[PDB]
Amino acid sequence: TQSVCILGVTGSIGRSTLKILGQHPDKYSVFAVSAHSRISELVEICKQFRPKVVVVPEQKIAELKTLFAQQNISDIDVLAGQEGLVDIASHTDVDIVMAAIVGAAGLLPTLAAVKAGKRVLLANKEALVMSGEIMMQAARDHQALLLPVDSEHNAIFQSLPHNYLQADRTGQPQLGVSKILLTASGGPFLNHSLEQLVHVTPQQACKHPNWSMGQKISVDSATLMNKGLELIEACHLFSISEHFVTVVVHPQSIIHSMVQYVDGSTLAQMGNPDMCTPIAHALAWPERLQTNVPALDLFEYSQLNFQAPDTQKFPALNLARQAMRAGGLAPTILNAANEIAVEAFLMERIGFTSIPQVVEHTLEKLENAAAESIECILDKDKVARSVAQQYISSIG
Amino acid sequence: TQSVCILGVTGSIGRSTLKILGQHPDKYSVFAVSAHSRISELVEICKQFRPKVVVVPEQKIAELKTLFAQQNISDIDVLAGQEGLVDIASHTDVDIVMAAIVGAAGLLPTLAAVKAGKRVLLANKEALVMSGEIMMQAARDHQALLLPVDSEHNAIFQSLPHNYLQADRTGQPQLGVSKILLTASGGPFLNHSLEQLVHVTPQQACKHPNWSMGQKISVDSATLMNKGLELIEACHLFSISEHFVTVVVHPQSIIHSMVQYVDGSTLAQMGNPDMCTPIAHALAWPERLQTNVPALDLFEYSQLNFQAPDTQKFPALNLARQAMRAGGLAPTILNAANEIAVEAFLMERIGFTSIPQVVEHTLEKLENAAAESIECILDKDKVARSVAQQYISSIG
Ligand SMILES: NC(=O)C1=CN([C@@H]2O[C@H](COP(=O)(O)OP(=O)(O)OC[C@H]3O[C@@H](n4cnc5c(N)ncnc54)[C@H](OP(=O)(O)O)[C@@H]3O)[C@@H](O)[C@H]2O)C=CC1
Ligand SMILES: NC(=O)C1=CN([C@@H]2O[C@H](COP(=O)(O)OP(=O)(O)OC[C@H]3O[C@@H](n4cnc5c(N)ncnc54)[C@H](OP(=O)(O)O)[C@@H]3O)[C@@H](O)[C@H]2O)C=CC1
Ligand SMILES: CC(=O)N(O)CCCP(=O)(O)O
Ligand SMILES: CC(=O)N(O)CCCP(=O)(O)O
Ligand SMILES: [Mg+2]
Ligand SMILES: [Mg+2]
Repeated sequence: TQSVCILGVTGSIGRSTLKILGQHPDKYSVFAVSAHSRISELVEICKQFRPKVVVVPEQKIAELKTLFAQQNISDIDVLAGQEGLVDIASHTDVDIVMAAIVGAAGLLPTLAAVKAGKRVLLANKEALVMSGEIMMQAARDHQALLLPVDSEHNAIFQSLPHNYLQADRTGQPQLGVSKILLTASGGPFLNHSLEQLVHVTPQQACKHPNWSMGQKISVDSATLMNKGLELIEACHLFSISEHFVTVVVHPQSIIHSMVQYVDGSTLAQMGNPDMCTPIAHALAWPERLQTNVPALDLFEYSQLNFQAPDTQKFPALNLARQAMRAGGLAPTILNAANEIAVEAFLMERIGFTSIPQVVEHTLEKLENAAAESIECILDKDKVARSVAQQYISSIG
Repeated sequence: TQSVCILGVTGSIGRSTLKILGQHPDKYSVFAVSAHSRISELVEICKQFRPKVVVVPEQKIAELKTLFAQQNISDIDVLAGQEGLVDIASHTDVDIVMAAIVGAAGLLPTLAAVKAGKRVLLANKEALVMSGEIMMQAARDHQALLLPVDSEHNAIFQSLPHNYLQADRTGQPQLGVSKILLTASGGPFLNHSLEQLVHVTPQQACKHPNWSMGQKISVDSATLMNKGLELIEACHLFSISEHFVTVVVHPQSIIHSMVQYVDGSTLAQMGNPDMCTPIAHALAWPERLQTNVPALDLFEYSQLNFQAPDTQKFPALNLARQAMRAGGLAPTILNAANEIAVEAFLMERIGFTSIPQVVEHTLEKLENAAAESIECILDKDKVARSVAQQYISSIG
């Protein structure tokens, strides 16, 4: 029986993780948990799973303790902030860490888990997009089991030769691999015209037709910046250069991604769209874990389609590939700019079409440099956020 | 550099094997080869690949030597019959045996290769359908590397957990597997009406829309007895009971077959329809072998469809499942009946619709018994051939 620390338990990924862990209390206990604003959901979670430690930002500690007071919930240690996130992500008594915080805020805890040699289920893709080879080299230097939860990357992991982890990291495919096809749903506005793209509303962006998710990844999916981020993520996780990864639009989102081989083989992972599958896989790897996700029924889902992405209508993809080829702090700049642009759009301060625009501007305005350390990364991230906020405010 | 004995080199599989081996003369040399009627094609093959030994039936030896005389081809040992087939399939100097003979005639050589502990590339599916657990137990008892060449079974092999070979053979899936989906093109007459089914001609049966193959497997594909045989084959190769294998019609024949997992995962192998891919895989496993098969392009092959087989319109499928559940000598009876029924149809002695009919009759007429030995199997095969020939002759 292994202990789990869930970072961002109240979110979409956190809740799918809770489902799986609740089906297997004999294999997994919950030791630590973190939330950022959904405090009463967190209290109910605490009742059901009785963690030893919980974390919230400082400006919520009070509101949480008062709640714990009502339910007469005692015995739960309460820590605050990024510092509590790191402490629980690298805790002596934790065995597995689900990194399900959203965006850059998850970088320090996640990396911490990596440096403590935990089994790290990487859902927070932004952390890897920011830290790249630092996080990967740290996983290797501390024997951290860094397993992908992002559905495409889990699909690729499952479609690679089984010991691909221990292969020569050279940027070049290995062991017969020749290409990776990174599937994409194309977002809810795949077939929208530029006219309606210009006037998309937040509610529309957030309603994904296949996956029920948080707002940030919903928008990124509508915008195809999610797929840009996932291209960067795949390049780091599997240590491959970007021009070996090909994006494929697949509206049904039943095939999750593909690996192609030098003998003409293409291996795939597919299934009903339910993050519980890849969560269970990463959690139990190398063992398979029973879940309640129904078996894929191809008589009901009897058609699958594919097509090339429209990188003129969704320029975020070429921006991400850009950052990747540039390397260094380019993915960090991109990620920070996109974070505050998505934020500004969700707050109806900017139009949908403007989201990539601010990203591009930031990337053209702020200059790149080597990703030498986490300090440098956080620094460049702050500066990119500033540049992007300024550009925004100058367009209304 | 390893030596290869190709059984049935002149056929479709034999020629794809020749393509691959010709691209890699530094890794593979051809030591032995066999043909049954295409003698001058065989002589040209001998020129190009210079085997040490060739085999043909006795009633062709003369015709071959005369040919060798013309070209002044010497140094090639000539053996005759099933006995020469066994001798070359188990030869001290052979390392790999491609079992690409068609039908029951390939049983003794193939099994021989298995008993000599060679790496056996199993294309001749009839041999396994006949001999089942005898052949599998012999592969295990002699450490024969028995690798599937049949495209669906190669796809499944690639989609299983990687050490599935060493798992507990119990008829029950293992290591998280929950189902196998055995894809089927549905044949050229998938959407034909019973009226036109009744008057299908041999030329029509033989023209497969995806794969260029021999006549027997072409007919079996039109008839869906190929898929019956492949259900039996899968059950033996992966040691699973039949009710875990689900047939899926997939007209584009781009997905080759699938394995489903208890976490909701489905793993797949897909690619352009070219037997060179699975041949190369089985030949080089566990290493990947470069081939000239073009990479699968999902922008060109941009649609995939699936549907349930019509086992009322193609009753050969339920007949095969029948034989499998019955066990013992039931697959042998089925296979022999189908062999001479397909033969009679190709010789315009019977109508297409009659093919399964004779099979069924034979299975109802001849009684089952345990598959105790190869002797018993050959015996029951002869008796089934006799029963089927009699039934045929009694319908014109
Ligand atoms: N949801 C999905 O299906 C998929 C998501 N992912 C990745 O998983 C990560 C989270 O996904 P998702 O569940 O959709 O997002 P959510 O918004 O639903 O959840 C985010 C979680 O992080 C916490 N959080 C939010 N902001 C902060 C902050 N400054 N500091 C600390 N914690 C914070 C939230 O707490 P609270 O709820 O209390 O505000 C919440 O627990 C993301 O990186 C996403 O890209 C990957 C592929 C699939
Ligand atoms: N072709 C394909 O794409 C696929 C075929 N397979 C399997 O591979 C096997 C052969 O396939 P295929 O190439 O299509 O069939 P073919 O008819 O094209 O070739 C059969 C081979 O076996 C030889 N042969 C035929 N009859 C006899 C006999 N009594 N005794 C000894 N040898 C004989 C042929 O010699 P000759 O040419 O001189 O007459 C020929 O070399 C079959 O079991 C088939 O089911 C599996 C899946 C794909
Ligand atoms: C399930 C998953 O892994 N996602 O990243 C959700 C978005 C899928 P897409 O970006 O719309 O293809
Ligand atoms: C390529 C292969 O493995 N075959 O058995 C050919 C027939 C394919 P189907 O039986 O028509 O699906
Ligand atoms: Mg994803
Ligand atoms: Mg086949």
